[PDB]
Amino acid sequence: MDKNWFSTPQEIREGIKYLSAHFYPASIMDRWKILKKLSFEKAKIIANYSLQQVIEEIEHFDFFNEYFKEDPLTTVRLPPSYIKLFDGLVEDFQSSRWRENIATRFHMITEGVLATVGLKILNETSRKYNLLKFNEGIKRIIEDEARHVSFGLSLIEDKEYAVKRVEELFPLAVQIVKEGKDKIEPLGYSIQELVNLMEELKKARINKILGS
Ligand SMILES: [Fe+3]
Repeated sequence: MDKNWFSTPQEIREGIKYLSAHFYPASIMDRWKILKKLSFEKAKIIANYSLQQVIEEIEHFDFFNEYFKEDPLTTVRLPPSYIKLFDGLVEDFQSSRWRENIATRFHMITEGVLATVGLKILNETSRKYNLLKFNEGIKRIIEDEARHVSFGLSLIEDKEYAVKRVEELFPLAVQIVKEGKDKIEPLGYSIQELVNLMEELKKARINKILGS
């Protein structure tokens, strides 16, 4: 953990922890214990970059768990729409069209819209407050996530179904960010500007799906 963490203002620490808990939802992650088995199972089936992705996701969890040893994320309540998103992912893993369902809910919406916004805020904020190890860790996750999203594009075959999925799930994504208003605004961000960015990201991911 960075040695200047506690000299960071409290509202800034609270906001960073709130956003970090979206990547590492320590207060409620036992709810979705089953995702470990399901993700391993599916990755062993596809057996390409999917196995590297699952390892990378574990590495991301480990980064947050190690960083926040001394200021744990168990204090953070996740919003209701976030809980819905991940309940849905468990269903998707168990579904018939699991490859396309996961690729849209997780790679496109979760990694390619929500995480993109959360990581932007974490990067910018940790830079501003000179949290150097944290910032480098977020830059590493950003790099990884770019490959995660590219991989997800490769899992999509039915372009029309995937676009419609993105469109259907986007409003849930928006609700997650709006639900975080009180924790995010103290970091100096406009919720409207963040939702505007989300709309542009949605369009970009859809464009890439249609261009494959
Ligand atoms: Fe990822």
